[PDB]
Amino acid sequence: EPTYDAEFQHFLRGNEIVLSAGSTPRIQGLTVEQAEAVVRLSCLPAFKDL
Repeated sequence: EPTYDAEFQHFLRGNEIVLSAGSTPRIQGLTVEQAEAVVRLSCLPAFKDL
């Protein structure tokens, strides 16, 4: 199995990722909190097209 260290680091300290001013776009069917979560977690290469 790979290290999965990037995935686990994101799982633990995901909210601590500093977003750019209003870097969170609006996604249909997703509250603003969910949109922020999607924006933060899209930094992972696996979730680029999320």
